[PDB]
Amino acid sequence: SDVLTVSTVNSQDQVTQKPLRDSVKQALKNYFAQLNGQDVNDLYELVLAEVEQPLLDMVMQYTRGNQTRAALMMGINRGTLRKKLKKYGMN
Amino acid sequence: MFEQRVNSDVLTVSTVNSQDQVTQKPLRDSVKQALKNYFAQLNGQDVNDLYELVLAEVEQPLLDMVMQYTRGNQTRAALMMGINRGTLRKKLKKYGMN
DNA sequence: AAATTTGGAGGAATTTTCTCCAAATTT
DNA sequence: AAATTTGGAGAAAATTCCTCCAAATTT
Repeated sequence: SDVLTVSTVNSQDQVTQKPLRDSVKQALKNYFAQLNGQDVNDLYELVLAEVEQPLLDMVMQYTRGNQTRAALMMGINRGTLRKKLKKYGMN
Repeated sequence: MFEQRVNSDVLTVSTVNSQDQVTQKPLRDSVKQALKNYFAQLNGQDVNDLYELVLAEVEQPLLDMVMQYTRGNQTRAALMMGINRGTLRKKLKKYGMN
């Protein structure tokens, strides 16, 4: 039922999927824990960049550099894709 | 006195390595592996919503945590996320968290 | 009581999508 | 040679942000 999962291992060396949202959640819990009442300012751009970069990279790999197919897959505009690629210096 | 913390080591996840040691790896890698498994479990089908898929998959925990952190306070949450309060309410509604 | 938050307007600012085109590139 | 892709326009559609305001809630 969960299309986006990652692989985990337990103490008995058994491997098991878990939703990406669990990773995101753990990472954030850790983030909020490490800072002690320090102020957060741009958390959305932070995470969004942290997630957009490997996405673009993997979809660009899957379509062997074909931006149009990448854009079709992702469900965004070819221009938007171009913009995002520019943003993270992947061109 | 202050060691450089790279952007990729700001949001990290505990992992286990070939010497059974617990180490923090970037969230990037989690996203990368999830996507790699998604592609691998595709076997030639057409996709048209991958961005929305990932974005939902990532927005939901973010809103969950930021709402827990601010104790339900949408204004603080909006202020630390760096988005408008109306946008935040929109998103919260979208995922039934309002 | 005073300060802050909320829910929601109307409208401006920004972003994304759409429809082109011609040059470049792949097939 | 034919088909596809790329880069980039200008305009439409859509989303986000801004600026309020009275009621509701918290301090």
